[PDB]
Amino acid sequence: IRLGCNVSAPSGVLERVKELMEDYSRAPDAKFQQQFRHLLSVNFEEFVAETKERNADLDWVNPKLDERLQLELGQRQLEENAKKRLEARKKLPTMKYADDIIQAVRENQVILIVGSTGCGKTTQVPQILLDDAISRGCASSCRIICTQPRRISAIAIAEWVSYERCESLGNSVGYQIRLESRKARERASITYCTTGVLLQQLQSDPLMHNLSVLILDEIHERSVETDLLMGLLKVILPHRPDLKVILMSATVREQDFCDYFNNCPMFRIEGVMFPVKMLYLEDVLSKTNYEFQKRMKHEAMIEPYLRRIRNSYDSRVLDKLRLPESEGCEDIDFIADLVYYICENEPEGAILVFLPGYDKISQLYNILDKPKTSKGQRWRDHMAVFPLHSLMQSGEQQAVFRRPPAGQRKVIISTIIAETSVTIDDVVYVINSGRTKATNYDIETNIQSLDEVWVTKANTQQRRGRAGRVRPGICYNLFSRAREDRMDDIPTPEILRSKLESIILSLKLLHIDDPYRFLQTLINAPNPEAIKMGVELLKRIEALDQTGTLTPLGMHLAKLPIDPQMGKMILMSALFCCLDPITSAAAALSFKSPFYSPLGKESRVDEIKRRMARNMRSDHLMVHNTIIAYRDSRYSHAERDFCYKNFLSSMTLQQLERMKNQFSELLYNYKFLASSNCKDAASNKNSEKIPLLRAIIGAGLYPNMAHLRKSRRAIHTMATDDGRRVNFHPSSVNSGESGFDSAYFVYFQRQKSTDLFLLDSTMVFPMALIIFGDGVEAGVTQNTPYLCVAKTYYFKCNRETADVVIQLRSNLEKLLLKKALYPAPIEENGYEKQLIKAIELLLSLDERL
DNA sequence: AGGGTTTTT
Ligand SMILES: [Mg+2]
Repeated sequence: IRLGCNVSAPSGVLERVKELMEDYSRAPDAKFQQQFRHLLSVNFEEFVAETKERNADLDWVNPKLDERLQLELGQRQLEENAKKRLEARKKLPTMKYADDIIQAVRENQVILIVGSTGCGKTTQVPQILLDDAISRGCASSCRIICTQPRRISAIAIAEWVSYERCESLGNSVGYQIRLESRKARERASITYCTTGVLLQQLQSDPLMHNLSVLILDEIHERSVETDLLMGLLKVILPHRPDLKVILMSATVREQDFCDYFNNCPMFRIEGVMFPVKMLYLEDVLSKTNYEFQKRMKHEAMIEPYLRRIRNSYDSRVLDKLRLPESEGCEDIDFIADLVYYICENEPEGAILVFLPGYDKISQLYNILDKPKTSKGQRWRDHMAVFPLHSLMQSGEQQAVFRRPPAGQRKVIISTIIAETSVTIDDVVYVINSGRTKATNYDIETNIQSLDEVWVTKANTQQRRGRAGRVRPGICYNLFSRAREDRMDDIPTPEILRSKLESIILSLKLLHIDDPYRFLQTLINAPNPEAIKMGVELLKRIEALDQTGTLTPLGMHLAKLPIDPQMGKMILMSALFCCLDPITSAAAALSFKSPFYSPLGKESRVDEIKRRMARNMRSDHLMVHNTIIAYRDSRYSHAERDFCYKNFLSSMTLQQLERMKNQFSELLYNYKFLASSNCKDAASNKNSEKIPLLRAIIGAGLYPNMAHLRKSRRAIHTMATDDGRRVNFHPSSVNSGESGFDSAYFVYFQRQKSTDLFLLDSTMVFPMALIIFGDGVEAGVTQNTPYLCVAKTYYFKCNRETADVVIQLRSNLEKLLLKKALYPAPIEENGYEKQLIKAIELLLSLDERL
């Protein structure tokens, strides 16, 4: 055992804390307390009974609305804005199956519609069922909900379906995504929403009584949400016989889903795309004649293959296949040469180049823009080159989607972002490197890594479709068909890679109290050891007790649309009057950073974040000052100038703001704040006290701690609480910085790519960890009295201070339990506030002189 | 000294 710095407090401070705690300790309507006890006392069958009675709206029908919409449909099918658009609808394949689909839905609770891009299932199926219900005189009974994995898709589909019915958004078709909705009319309607929206609505309507038809789309993507939803349908459907479910899938392991709901009927609907030619690396080198130079297990792979193709290819091209750099994207000039090849032959169209990540996108961009070969210099000013990356601004401009200047060919250098997330319509040629990046969590080492991996056959096939949009295209896969036969079918289902605390918590409100048994019923069951690891995190933050049952605090956390650790932080910031900065850190960790990382500008982006951090040594506070500065740029009509100069996405900033107001309104509605405004003065009287904000941040990210021991840019000898050597990620504001006031940091995410990095960190002080953490004891080890936290970091601390901080933790634990059970804003001149001031007092001792 | 991608009444 080593011993850290001294955290004993001056006697004058200790005795005012003693007086304050003693005033807290002379203290003597709860709707929330009844709801919480009611949830624990019900078994599942009485839970099912009660939800049925509380959600009964669709038990009511309006016959004059039934008959009036029945009439209006019949007449506007004689009209001529329809009767054009219905004969374009019937050119889509799905419409040929309308009647068989209507009948299969009537006879079966669950059906499955399998179709490729262009089949029209997503636009046409909901209309087929709705129009059928209106025609039969049943309009008011029908409420269709159709999920999508992505936000942009939900809106765009909804706007298109509304165009196909000659309606502005919001009468028969609507959408609903997080914090944005053009809601459809109540009945005889179709709504598109992100899968997560409907998961959040389950809390209020856990057996889906408020919809007559549920359609799940793109389930083949094996999103966490759709894998979760299908688990819950096996729980829900046996108590909802009148509910219809229509699963929808691409032709990607379609049979897994039909197997899963036990053999239910399955339609396969033809696609409409242009044919796209697949060439593998055999064919590319046979056509480009490129020449290379500047384990294996490659040749066990490549040589059996090279000889069932003896007579189909030249000798010299197959000698290139034996070089391990031939495949993938190890040689970027090879990729640059094939861009140059397509530019000369192979008539007009855009080139879409898939590379794994930021690093190789930068290389090929520099090669295409600062070419060193004569072939490239000819081509430099006849290409329009766009990098495409979630951290880059190109996606949020209109240029990459439009058609290039005359005489120039557009070339897009992109990550997997362009497979489904982003769609560009004039692409004719796909260069598929076959490599992307993926995050892999090892449960043994508790190390998450970001590694370069091969794509799956499902990826490769999606990328080939990206060329068949406007006209016949070509896909060049820079790997052999020997490499493809060693690719997996699909990527690892997202649920087996996910942290589970937040799912386990959400389930408790659906009265699914055993997560080991329930999660085992999913199409791919997560490892039970990951469930244990999720449950124990939840017991550590006291959302569950040691028998594993939900606690009043845990029920609050489960209703907040955010992972439970950062929920706890948001609630603490309500009780400790620092709401605005902490909701900002919370939103940024839940969603994204607002900073772009544009090519070539990495050194200038580093300086912008050091400037925005205001030397406060925290990536989290750094985000909040970004929001503060953003607000002032709108108050001054300098918004885009501000965003241009500092490489900020206004779109990410405005969303982060709507998340902060959504946390504020929720906390207000749960009776933890007096005002729903996250800028309210009463809610923010401590928002300028920096040592107090690092305490709240640590309360949320605990127990992810690290300790620094080195100097010199500077090099850092730092290790996390488990002993493993770490550094700050170079994107972090603490990367390379020297002269820290404290050697301790908390972090949200640790990750291995070249080294073991902390992606984000805030410098914390020992006394704040001790107050809000756990694993706290007082003792003596050498002849010195100590006070520890996590029984990992031990600090010199005299006994008079130790006895008070331990006493102070005890009262803070009793305060938190009661605020969770009997939520009320903490009154500004009451008993509870005296305890808060005691903690403020202790924490202020670490302020900068 | 480095950043695959979604998403939450
Ligand atoms: Mg519902």
